[PDB]
Amino acid sequence: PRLYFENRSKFIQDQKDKGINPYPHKFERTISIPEFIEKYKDLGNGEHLEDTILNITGRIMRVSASGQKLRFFDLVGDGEKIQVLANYSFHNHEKGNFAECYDKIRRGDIVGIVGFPGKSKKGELSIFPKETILLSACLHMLPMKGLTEIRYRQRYLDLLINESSRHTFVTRTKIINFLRNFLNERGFFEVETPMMNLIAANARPFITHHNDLDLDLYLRIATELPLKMLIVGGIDKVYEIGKVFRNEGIDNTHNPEFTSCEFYWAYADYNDLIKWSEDFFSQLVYHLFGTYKISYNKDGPENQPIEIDFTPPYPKVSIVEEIEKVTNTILEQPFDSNETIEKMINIIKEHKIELPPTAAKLLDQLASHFIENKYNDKPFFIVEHPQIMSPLAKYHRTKPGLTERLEMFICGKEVLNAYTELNDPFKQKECFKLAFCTSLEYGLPPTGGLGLGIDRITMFLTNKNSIKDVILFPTMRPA
Amino acid sequence: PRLYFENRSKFIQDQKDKGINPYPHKFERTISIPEFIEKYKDLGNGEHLEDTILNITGRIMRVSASGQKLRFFDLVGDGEKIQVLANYSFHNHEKGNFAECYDKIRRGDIVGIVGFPGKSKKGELSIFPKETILLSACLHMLPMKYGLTEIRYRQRYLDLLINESSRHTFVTRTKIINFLRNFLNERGFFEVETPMMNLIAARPFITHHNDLDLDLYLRIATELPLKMLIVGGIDKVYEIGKVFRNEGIDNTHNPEFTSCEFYWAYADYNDLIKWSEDFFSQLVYHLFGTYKISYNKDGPENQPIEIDFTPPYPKVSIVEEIEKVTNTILEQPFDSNETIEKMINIIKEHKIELPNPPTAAKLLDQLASHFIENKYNDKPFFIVEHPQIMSPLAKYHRTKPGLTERLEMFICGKEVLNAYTELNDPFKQKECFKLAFCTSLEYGLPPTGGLGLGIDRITMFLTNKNSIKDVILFPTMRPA
Ligand SMILES: O=C(NCC1(O)CCCCC1)c1cc(=O)c2cc(F)ccc2o1
Ligand SMILES: O=C(NCC1(O)CCCCC1)c1cc(=O)c2cc(F)ccc2o1
Repeated sequence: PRLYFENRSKFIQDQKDKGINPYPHKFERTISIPEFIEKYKDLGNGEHLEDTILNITGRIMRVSASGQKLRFFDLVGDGEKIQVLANYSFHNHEKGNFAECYDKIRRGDIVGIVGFPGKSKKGELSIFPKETILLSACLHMLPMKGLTEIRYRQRYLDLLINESSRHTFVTRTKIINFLRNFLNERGFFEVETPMMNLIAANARPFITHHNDLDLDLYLRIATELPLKMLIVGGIDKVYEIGKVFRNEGIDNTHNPEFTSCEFYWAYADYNDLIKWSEDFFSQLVYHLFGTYKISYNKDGPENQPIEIDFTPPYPKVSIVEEIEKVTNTILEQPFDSNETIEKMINIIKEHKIELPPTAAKLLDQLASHFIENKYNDKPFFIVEHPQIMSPLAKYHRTKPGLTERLEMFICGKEVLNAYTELNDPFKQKECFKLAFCTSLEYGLPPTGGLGLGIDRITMFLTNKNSIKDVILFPTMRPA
Repeated sequence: PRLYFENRSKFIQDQKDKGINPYPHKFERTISIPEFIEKYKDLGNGEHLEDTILNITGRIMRVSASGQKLRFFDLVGDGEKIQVLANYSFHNHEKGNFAECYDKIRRGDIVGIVGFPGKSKKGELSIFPKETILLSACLHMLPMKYGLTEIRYRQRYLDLLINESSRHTFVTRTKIINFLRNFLNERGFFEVETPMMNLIAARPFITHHNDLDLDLYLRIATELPLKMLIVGGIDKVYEIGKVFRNEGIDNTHNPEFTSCEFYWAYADYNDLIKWSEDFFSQLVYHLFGTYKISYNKDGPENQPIEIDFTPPYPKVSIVEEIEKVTNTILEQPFDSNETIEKMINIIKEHKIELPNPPTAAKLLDQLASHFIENKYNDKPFFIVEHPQIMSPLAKYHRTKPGLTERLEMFICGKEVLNAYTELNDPFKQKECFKLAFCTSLEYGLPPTGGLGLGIDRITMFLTNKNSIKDVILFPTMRPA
């Protein structure tokens, strides 16, 4: 129990009193474990290269049979594993006693080995030490291959023991890399805009204060506004990948701090944004898996997974038209009038459903219950949202009251939102009773903008049900 | 003035009253201005390709005429410029009246042109419109070329449109970050993201977390969680992102700035030195094709100096050098009342500003600033082997008691890099003798070398800027 730790702390001081440095300054290694494996995987059974002296390091993860003349361990590094074969025959007795030296070693210890490569008869690829030094001791018992809420609080344990953990976060990094190259290859320019600004939200802000300036500041909820200024400033294709903050409640698809990508693209229109969306997701998926088809456990690991097919193109569903269809209602314009409002409220009551109650929020609520689960076997776009839901989007060119907006869902979760910008400042409602507006007065070209939720995307592409599973150190009740 | 705006705004209304939308939905362009230049670069003077029709867009930055049947404009896009030559005979008269189609256009307007490519007689790459259309009006008067203060930092789009060099500055910023990302990734480093806010706490920003009812601290650095990933076996790890300091603001300090930190398992002191020398020499050669650059340290109105990034760079041992040049031994512990008074005395005698509070770390740092940092402007250099009291997370020097294996790089007296072997013995961890990170070490951190870079400051030196506000797109300021 806690006795383990204390005995191990005593070991550490004992070694020091005997003149052994259990945390040495430097150990020069000549080869990594993955490099070892790639270079020596093709030796014959029992084959041996005693003339090849190597320096290797790793974490002991298994302490096997004692055996007085033959010691066996597992040694891991960079998510890969080899065996350690300590044979009294090859041991350098000048540096210490064989049994004494290998007896001190416990699971989790990081070690530095000087030896040669080979396979055991049985066929196991091994490093054969002449000499083994402790580089950093593990003072606690590591959990074995069962593990609870400790994944999140001690992510390093999760990474060490759960093989799927490293895969998840490596996939995360590959996704962000892919997106960055994808955008760069299309001529896009990456910038950084402030994390701290002077505006609240409409989604509730983190607030802080710089005391030299005596100034309250707000963490950004999005990177929208200053990216659009850069478009005005002449940077015609422009983007940013980074954290945004929404001071809201936490759940499986919501974390208050999360990673977005937003881009703006001068002279792009609706179908460009659609095509960018379909090209991005299909190629990203193929890049990672070698197919457009993936398996996802929407309803947890204990239940059957479903297949999500990312083969383009993806379905497009007009929000109003589809609400009308499934509810057998006609939602007459403007969706403002308290008739249409009344109508939407009545739909809401009849079908359970909570609804404050407003024209835009009623529409959002109706869309949640009736549309956002239309497809689970493919991604799809909900498109042509009403202007009242979409104050920043350019008007639809043929359908009265609608916009050129598109919103992509995967298993009923929004991972993307895009639209053509409303660039006429005289049609822009917030410029009626009015920094953004001043931008538009200098001339914003026709521009398409798009945002991606990086964490939700990663969830789907790594088979996770909870956003906390794709964030290395999610913020938690200290408990 | 305000009149120009009011008049330009009535103009919009007037255009609409005539069936003309001044903010049309779409214009399909077929070529960008930079693509146009690359492709038609080699035309002869006066050569036209009347049969190539193209759709092009951009922003009008110059208006002039040669009578009423010949109009001349500068069109700019993606930082590059071509001429617009509207000739009466080439106009598509069916589409509208030539004079009143071109009379309306003003400096700042974004336009869509249908036309053919060619060079003017004088040799200027030009688009010759058949048809020219407003896509978005500029209702205000743009400041003239050479006439742009502090508007630059708020309304950065004005700065980007009027001052050619500012675009170049920020392009160079991005190239710098791209080089670093590639430099690390090619060496097997793995990029991650760690929390922007933590429970533990430089002087920090504070923010209230609504859902958990906590008051949290915005990160001042990414050190701790990156090291925990080392423990977790990600043996080469890094992060490029924002950190926040609730401190001062000046030419080298902004409340949020961009750092790169990495941790490198099994790396030592001279791995980090060689890394720094490789990185800076190669980054500079990549941007300039030489290791030497010009830098206006004392402002643009004075002569610049030359900074030579040719490796290796000098290493100066801080304590030894302070002692030497002040002919005064600093007896360990540097913490003692006696050595602190000794340091305060040296500071008093030399009329050097006393730090507040006058802790041993701050005294030593001030001493380094006054007696060492200033003397190497012609080259980057390292101050090394800092006392443990200055560097509580650094590993003990193998051979010099009291010191560490730390290195910190200066360019023209300004810190841009700080690196060291990590102390990994949890029993030598001063602040683990009274113990989330302390716990981490108990699971075993391998010997490790870590390093941080100050991306903004580096950009300043490589873009010849004296202020950090000129290398951040929106540096943080009062509303005024
Ligand atoms: O990935 C998300 N959303 C898709 C998207 O709206 C992001 C912005 C660019 C467009 C796509 C997402 C993840 C969250 O953890 C979250 C937490 C909140 F408190 C509120 C909203 C949130 O949203
Ligand atoms: O670039 C800087 N420093 C180099 C470095 O210390 C960064 C951390 C990794 C090591 C290198 C730097 C830039 C700032 O704007 C700044 C603002 C503050 F209020 C306080 C300190 C600041 O520091």
